[PDB]
Amino acid sequence: STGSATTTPIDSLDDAYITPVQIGTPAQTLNLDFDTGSSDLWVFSSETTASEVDGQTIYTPSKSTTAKLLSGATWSISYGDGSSSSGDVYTDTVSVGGLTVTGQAVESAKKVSSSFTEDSTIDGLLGLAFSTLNTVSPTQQKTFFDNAKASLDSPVFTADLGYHAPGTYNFGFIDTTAYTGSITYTAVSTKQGFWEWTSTGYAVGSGTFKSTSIDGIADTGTTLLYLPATVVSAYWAQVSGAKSSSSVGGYVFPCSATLPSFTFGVGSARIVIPGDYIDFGPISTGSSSCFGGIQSSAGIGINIFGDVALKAAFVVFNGATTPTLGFASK
Repeated sequence: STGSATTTPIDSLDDAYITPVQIGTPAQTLNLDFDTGSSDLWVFSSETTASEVDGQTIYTPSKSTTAKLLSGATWSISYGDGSSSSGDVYTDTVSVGGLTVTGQAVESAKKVSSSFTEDSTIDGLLGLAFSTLNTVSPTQQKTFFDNAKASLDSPVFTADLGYHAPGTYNFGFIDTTAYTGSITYTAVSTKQGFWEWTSTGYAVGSGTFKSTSIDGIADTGTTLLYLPATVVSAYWAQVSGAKSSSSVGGYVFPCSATLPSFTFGVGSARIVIPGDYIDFGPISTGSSSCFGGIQSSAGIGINIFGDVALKAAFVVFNGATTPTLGFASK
């Protein structure tokens, strides 16, 4: 089997991407944030504290003839950005782009933090990291991909995120029309539960490539590119007037600037992030200070190849017995 679904930016800055997901019988379609940095499929629901729901579409398990309470199971998750959610668990039928999993754990939120409430466009998350990170207790549950894997034509999914435009998540096949040149595959460590890999270096604009190992994670659920302070300083030094602002929370730059590109290495291959992808617009409405899309990972504890990086590539998440990651230009 295969599946193919369009993923759409939630706003004009590509702050996140949403993908429609069918849950239950008859189908209830919710727009979920596909997150290769976590491993829970959770949704706003009829059980979510009413004051914490503001415009989201909810899953109502009592209206699904295939929903079953997973007795005694609870979940609770906290994300890198400080947001969180928790609740109980149902199993139900879940379909993405024509690919159907029966008995998928659907984690129903009883509580969500303010950032989730305040984002009316995201109805929940669909985790695509390794199932070892799943938070369901006392019986850990499998991701949608893990459940689908054996049925797929090939044990892979691909992320093809757009810049200020829709893109695609495919399951079970590689669309050879969706990228240019070849896909370069690179080793993955699953030791931390992530799609963790090692970039071979970087360049800023038209500058020379610096060969240096950068361990980090391919994370579709993180907006920005978080890299070591040395790398980030080298990038922003090429933008007149750019500075790190403790008050704002990262590097900012004059909105009048033209940003240089940023290249990262994948083995001997190179992925080029155009300068415009690194512009996250005014820090507040009407400001001429703009927020940067490349930020320091110092004190995160891990480097994160988030959407800024991934949307410059066609990315293969290869879930073979020994997983790997593939990157192509597009």
